[PDB]
Amino acid sequence: AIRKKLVIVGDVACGKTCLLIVFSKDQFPAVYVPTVFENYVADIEVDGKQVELALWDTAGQEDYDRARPLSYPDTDVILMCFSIDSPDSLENIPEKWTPEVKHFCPNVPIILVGNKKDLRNDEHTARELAKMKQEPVKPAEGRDMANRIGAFGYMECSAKTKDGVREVFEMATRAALQ
Ligand SMILES: Nc1nc2c(ncn2[C@@H]2O[C@H](COP(=O)(O)OP(=O)(O)O)[C@@H](O)[C@H]2O)c(=O)[nH]1
Repeated sequence: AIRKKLVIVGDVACGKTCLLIVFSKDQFPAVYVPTVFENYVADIEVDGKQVELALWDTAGQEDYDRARPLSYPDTDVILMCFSIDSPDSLENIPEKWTPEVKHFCPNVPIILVGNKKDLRNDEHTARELAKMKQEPVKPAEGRDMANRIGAFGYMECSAKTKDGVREVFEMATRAALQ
């Protein structure tokens, strides 16, 4: 049995938990999905191989700088997230999450994930961000940040529409494998 530890990080409310929830619910046979993910085993199949993905969610620990890192030992792949409706969450990628992850998880592959891609085209999130003189993150910006931080790859998804969720985990699994 091949088991890979996956830790997901990113700012508060950037969609980390909902991303795990949508993925866990896509499993078959259908299982009951809890609200917390700490060493939560998800069985996935990518390229014909059965893989056990142990999920670790740092949601609720974004401000526990000394406690949060205890979850990093022996991580096989990192899902570093930001929200497309929040350029502030993207700016924290190089300023907070990358230095931390690279320190505690050296040479561990990182998948830069842009959550809430369904909000990019939302008129309400466009107005709220305009008040702060901001606008949704463009695909190009995400791809550039991925290159800058040396991520294995960049993926966009939406936990709400489920678009791109499957692909995020397939890429994370391949990275953990290779
Ligand atoms: N529109 C939209 N809202 C989302 C999406 N994913 C999460 N959210 C919402 O964002 C809020 C916080 O994200 P959540 O995943 O619950 O927690 P986090 O662990 O702090 O990222 C909640 O109100 C969610 O319903 C998404 O793909 N699209």
